[PDB]
Amino acid sequence: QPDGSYKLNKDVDYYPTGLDIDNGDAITCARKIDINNLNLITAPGVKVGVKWIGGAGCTTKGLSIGENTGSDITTARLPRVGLLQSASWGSIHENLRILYKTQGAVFIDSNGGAAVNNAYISRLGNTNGELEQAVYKPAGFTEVGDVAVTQFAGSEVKFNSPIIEQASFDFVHAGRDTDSYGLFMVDKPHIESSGGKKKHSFYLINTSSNVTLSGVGLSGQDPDLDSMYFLKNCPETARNVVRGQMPISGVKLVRGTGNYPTLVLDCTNMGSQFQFGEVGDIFYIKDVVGVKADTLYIDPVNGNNYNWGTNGTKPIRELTNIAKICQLFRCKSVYLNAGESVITSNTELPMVVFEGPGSLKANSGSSFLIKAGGTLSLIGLSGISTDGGHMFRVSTVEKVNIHTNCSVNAGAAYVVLSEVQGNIEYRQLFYSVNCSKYIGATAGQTIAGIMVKTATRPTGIDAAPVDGNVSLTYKIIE
Amino acid sequence: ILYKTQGAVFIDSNGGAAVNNAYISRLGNTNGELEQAVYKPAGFTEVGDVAVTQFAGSEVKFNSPIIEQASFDFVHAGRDTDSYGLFMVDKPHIESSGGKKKHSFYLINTSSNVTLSGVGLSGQDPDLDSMYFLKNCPETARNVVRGQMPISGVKLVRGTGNYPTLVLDCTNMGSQFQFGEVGDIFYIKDVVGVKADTLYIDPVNGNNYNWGTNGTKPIRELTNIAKICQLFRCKSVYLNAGESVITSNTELPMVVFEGPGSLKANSGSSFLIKAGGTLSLIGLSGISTDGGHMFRVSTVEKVNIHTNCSVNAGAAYVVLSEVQGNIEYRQLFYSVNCSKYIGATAGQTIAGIMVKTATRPTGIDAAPVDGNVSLTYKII
Ligand SMILES: OC[C@H]1O[C@@H](O[C@H]2[C@H](O)[C@@H](O)[C@@H](O)O[C@@H]2CO)[C@H](O)[C@@H](O)[C@H]1O
Ligand SMILES: OC[C@H]1O[C@@H](O[C@H]2[C@H](O)[C@@H](O)[C@@H](O)O[C@@H]2CO)[C@H](O)[C@@H](O)[C@H]1O
Repeated sequence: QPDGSYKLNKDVDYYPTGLDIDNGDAITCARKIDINNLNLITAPGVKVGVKWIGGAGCTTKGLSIGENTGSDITTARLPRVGLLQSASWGSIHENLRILYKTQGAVFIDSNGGAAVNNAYISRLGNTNGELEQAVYKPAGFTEVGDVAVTQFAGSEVKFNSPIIEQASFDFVHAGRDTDSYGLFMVDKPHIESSGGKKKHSFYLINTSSNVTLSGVGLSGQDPDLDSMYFLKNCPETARNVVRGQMPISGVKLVRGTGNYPTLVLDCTNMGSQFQFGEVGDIFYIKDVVGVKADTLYIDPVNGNNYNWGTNGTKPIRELTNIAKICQLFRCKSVYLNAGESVITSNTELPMVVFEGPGSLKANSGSSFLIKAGGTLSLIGLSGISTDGGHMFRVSTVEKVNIHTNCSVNAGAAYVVLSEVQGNIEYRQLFYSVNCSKYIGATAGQTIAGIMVKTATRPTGIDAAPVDGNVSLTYKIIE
Repeated sequence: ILYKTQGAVFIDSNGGAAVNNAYISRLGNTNGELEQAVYKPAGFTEVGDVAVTQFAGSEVKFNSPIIEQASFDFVHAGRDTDSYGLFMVDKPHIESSGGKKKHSFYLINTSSNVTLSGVGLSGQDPDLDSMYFLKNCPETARNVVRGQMPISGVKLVRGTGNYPTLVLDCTNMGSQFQFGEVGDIFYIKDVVGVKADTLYIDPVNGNNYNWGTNGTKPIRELTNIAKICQLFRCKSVYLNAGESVITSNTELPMVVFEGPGSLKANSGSSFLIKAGGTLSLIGLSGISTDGGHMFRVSTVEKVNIHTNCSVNAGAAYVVLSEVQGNIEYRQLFYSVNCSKYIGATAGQTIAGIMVKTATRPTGIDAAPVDGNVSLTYKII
């Protein structure tokens, strides 16, 4: 108080911060408190069940909040917010059971080393759950819908084997504003919801995380907005690591906001997700370990960019991220379904085998980009052409092999343009080829070898197949 | 537990025993660094209080321990006979006032599986303090680190012994490359799911304690650059101004080298090429040797050497193949000097050569390689 004295907090919304405790602004008087099987019910409409504030080292077992009065939640004897906790480092909640209406449990600020084990938190049904407005939450969380567990301001409670039911948002977690401190830790959550109603399971704001999936979960009914994860403004240095087993049924994995990918698949057991689920937004995946697929399928007519693309029955639609996707899952080939797959800006092609009845087209004067060594093969495609730009722009100094066994038309441009001091081998097999020069370079000498085996080629350049910036190692024509 | 010298000590048979949510703290860290552990393995001779000590084959499971104000959070020794006894710590919450600490995990002759929870630190001594200290862990041992590193910079690892055993298993490094230090890179055995595009070198201002993967914290020597690039999948090496030198044969990763620095092999040493791919020196202030052949190739895989800078091997060769090799050498502009561009120690090595510069030893245009090399192409 102003005079210097202290008054017990009676304000319902108040919770002490670590700062408050350091400022002398707050002094906790909560120690040596132990709870075993306490059952707490409230009249409908009561704001908060339990305020676990300043309870460092305090413990709980079988704390049970809320009554399953009946089907209508508006008249059920449970609180809007089950539990609100802060300044409780080292506290332990064993087998906590909460029946809530708006928010299950909220953990804010200092809770270092605190654990919540085998919690069973559930909204009493999901009826109108999507309309509940979170009461205690981080500023970055502006969506409407009930939230089973909310965590922010640097709280890093360990969640072990929680069972979360009937929630719009299973977990909403924000890292500390200043440095993204506060790891989101959930080990094997058992997530379920009637009629598959759900918005997100893990809504992560400015944070890192380590989550192990237990083969249990789902994503909501909205074909566009609902996803297991939503990564909002997670920093470039953050990582949201996913381990374990994906749900049996198809789900949409991730959506987000922000300029940095942070999701990591760490030996994640994908089950049949490639065939029945969706990645959602590939942009947010940072890296993949121990998850491989042989082929990436593209369908410019019937594809869907929400798909993983690694299963033939669920191809993606555009070429934008094909290099990224092949790098992530180590794909050995790309299959182009019938139709023209097109780009309007410079796009990287992975060094793999391209096959299928589709065609590749570079429009708006764009070029396909080769940024890695290896062999790029176009086999039996309906052709590849550009509307004016060079077909392949090489920006790697590593050995590049280009193997075209389909029709090739670069018009007045080159099939290959080396932007560096390159090392390229190009080989055209049958079909046809057209270009002003097969291989060229922007400057300082590029070594190349060439084989052109087709009668349908620009015969006028047989004697001079490459520009002056390219020196030939071999030339097999005629 | 509130203690003065040692919090808890676990010895010999404790199979399947568990210690969950332990809260162990010294009552403050004043003079904590002067405590002498009472019950400890013979291999632990350091001075300082120890929160948890384990040895003689004890393998207690520590789940979410909270450890405070300790010089040493954990001291663990594997069994003397066969290194039996896995050190298991899941999500430790480690803190200490004033950042005072010596080591969090002091591991002797053992393996370990540790998951970090984004909480921790390393001591104030810029040379000796480190999260891990691996003492004589055997070749077959693995000390695996998963989870999130602390937010603030820390020195990750130091050790004694001849075998690297640390493993970064998808470890979330945060901003450690920029604000922290690896400490002693020798002790890292392998890395999974952690990458960096560029390794930075600075022979004048660099510090070998650094990771080297962030431009503001470059390393200093060339000794471990191949190992670092292999570990983190770096695509290039940036040489800050000054001469980066070796005095013993040292391997160079097959990547793009850039920057104003120069490369120099002294004491008759050579740069080693032990992997296929393309080694590119682009725009450097030059590469030269004081007498040894410049690049010694010991791999039979296709090797491309792309030099776009000044090259001077003096009376020696630019490339010497120690095996039956397959090499493509291309010198671009600048200048090149040597007695032969490529040579081989024995039974024929195939090679392709391109030299585009007027400043070269014209006298060997007609015989650019020794007798043990057969040319696939020659563009001069
Ligand atoms: O090169 C820097 C980018 O790396 C991308 O990750 C790659 C990863 O390096 C590679 O090993 C493989 O897993 O493919 C990934 C993506 O295709 C990052 O996603 C990107 O952020 C950059 O850091
Ligand atoms: O070749 C044996 C050595 O491997 C080194 O690890 C390599 C690893 O093989 C490679 O995959 C990548 O991770 O680069 C590492 C560079 O260290 C071990 O460190 C070394 O002890 C040997 O086993």
